Amino acid sequence: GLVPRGSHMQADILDGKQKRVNLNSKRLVNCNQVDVNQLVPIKYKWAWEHYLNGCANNWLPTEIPMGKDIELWKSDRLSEDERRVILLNLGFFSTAESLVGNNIVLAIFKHVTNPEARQYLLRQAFEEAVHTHTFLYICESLGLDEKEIFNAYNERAAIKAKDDFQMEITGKVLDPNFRTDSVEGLQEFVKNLVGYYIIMEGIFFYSGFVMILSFHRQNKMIGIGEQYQYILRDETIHLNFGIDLINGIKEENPEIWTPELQQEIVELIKRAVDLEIEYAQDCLPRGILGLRASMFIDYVQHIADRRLERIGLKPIYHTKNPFPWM
Amino acid sequence: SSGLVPRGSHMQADILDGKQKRVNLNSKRLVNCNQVDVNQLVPIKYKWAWEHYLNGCANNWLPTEIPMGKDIELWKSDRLSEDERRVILLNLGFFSTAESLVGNNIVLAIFKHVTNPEARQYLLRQAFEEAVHTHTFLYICESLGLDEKEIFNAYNERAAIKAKDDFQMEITGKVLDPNFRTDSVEGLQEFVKNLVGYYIIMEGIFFYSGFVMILSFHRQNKMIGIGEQYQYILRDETIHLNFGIDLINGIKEENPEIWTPELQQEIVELIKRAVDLEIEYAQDCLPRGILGLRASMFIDYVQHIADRRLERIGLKPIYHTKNPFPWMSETIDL
Ligand SMILES: [Fe+3]
Ligand SMILES: [Fe+3]
Ligand SMILES: [Mn+2]
Ligand SMILES: [Mn+2]
Repeated sequence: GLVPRGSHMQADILDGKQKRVNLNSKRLVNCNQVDVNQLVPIKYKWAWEHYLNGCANNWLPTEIPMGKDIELWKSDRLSEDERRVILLNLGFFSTAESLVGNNIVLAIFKHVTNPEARQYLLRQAFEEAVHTHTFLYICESLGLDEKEIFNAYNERAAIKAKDDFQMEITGKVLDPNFRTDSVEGLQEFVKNLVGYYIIMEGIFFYSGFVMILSFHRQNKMIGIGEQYQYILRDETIHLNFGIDLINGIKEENPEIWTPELQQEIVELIKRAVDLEIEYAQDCLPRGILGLRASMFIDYVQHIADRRLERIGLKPIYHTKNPFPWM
Repeated sequence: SSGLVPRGSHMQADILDGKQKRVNLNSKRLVNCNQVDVNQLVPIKYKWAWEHYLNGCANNWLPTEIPMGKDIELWKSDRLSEDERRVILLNLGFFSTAESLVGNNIVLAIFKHVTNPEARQYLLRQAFEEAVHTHTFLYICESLGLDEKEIFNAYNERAAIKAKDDFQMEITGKVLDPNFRTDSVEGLQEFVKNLVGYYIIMEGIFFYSGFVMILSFHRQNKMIGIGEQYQYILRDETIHLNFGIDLINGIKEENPEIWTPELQQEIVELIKRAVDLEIEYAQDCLPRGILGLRASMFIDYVQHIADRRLERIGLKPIYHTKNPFPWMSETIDL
């Protein structure tokens, strides 16, 4: 344990060593006693681990060949019903990624007063930018009208309904006067986390994944499928991180987790399930090979139950998973 | 993709007025853009921002990919002098928190006000890159068995480092006020001063004496693991600087009324002060010479790069010094 002479930096500000961070004073929220700019010592090892795992998942949409997809798309082989599924899913995802990434930067990051958790957030937000690039790349490859696809959430009622709900559940977190140092403020902040991690990423996105990955399984639009596989790998970590963050904030601030807040979260999850079912019905008015809307009634309920359990809430639907392969 | 558009390949609107929200390319602006929907990436207007984003994405690296065995062997040996160790430690000290300062300013100050989705795409890449740089300094500390708390706290313990970061805080301005807005001449000028403080001064000047000293070791075959990590950080920082210059010049072009003789002078004076603090930091790092490095060389170098930064944002060079380190403009193959 011996090191050469001169391997330490000498301080010349004599009071400065007091600013070294005490690991145990670190908190996920409302932490202003210690220096948020120093990463070390890392307290939340789960956050750092998610960061490292995310970094190991580097990919770019432009690495994925689209030749076979373009050839299929331009042919007469796809039914109009199949094209409808693809188009509605591209319309929803094209802007939803932006909504998620903007909320991380503009709502979440300020109030997560912890450097290792913020490291992960920076990785997550970049990953949402990659997902956006994906949708641009798909549109350009297939020769879709990119404005028509990206504007879908303003033109298609079942998509608009999901993102209008998302706006509601975002709450007042963007307001200049919003703070998390009240019980009510921190409850609102947690509802925003549930809205984006549990509902948007954890329910809305997983349902679109099934539709697209169902094509991939049939050897149709395999390039889009492969991109969605990479997106799913990322979203798995986004969800695990968000659940950890929610559970961590609960643990450190047990006064927020009232029966009232719990019921409010349950009610928002129910509303999200109903919207996602409506969206699946809009995607599948008749149903295509391997996919019918009735399967989504079961699937959306099933995943909602899994998300509820992860944040300490009772399952409510008790439906089986009709897509075991997911 | 040049084949016929097939029947049924359009998605039908069931909200008839919704088409009005498709974004007109000519309505997009870098700041104060409330006329169009910021959540839609397309159509891309600022091709330069998108190019920076694609270039950054092509530069993926991780500090953990760079072997540290030879550096550990050298650090543990008597073949590195006390003065050489001081250069390494002060630079690690400064960089370890500077990356977090830059990244936090991107997210908390810049992103809100850059009202354009392609520029925001680049910002998210840049902020992630700053996290990679932070990881790099943790990895170096752990690799060499340095006291991580000592290194990351350097900016509170060393006067020449604190002086730089205190200046940085000042030049951040009032942009963090949650009621700060860029929708006035004064507001937009303050925002542009923040961009100058972070892109031109922090990233474009304060990082450079450090890059020279560390890359000088790498050229001598000393601490080549740290050197390689600094080469990757340099490649990133070059793109960060180019983007910030492009953004400052684009904001000026779109809002020429902000670029007054008074603002121009204020910017020059900020850059002059940054030069003085950076020269003082180089003197702190180098009380005595090491091979190919002396504190006095940094007077010329820091002034030379400050002139180059000034020119790029349309201001006249003021120092006219030559570059003592012309190898720094040598294409590195990574
Ligand atoms: Fe996500
Ligand atoms: Fe940078
Ligand atoms: Mn995503
Ligand atoms: Mn950096």
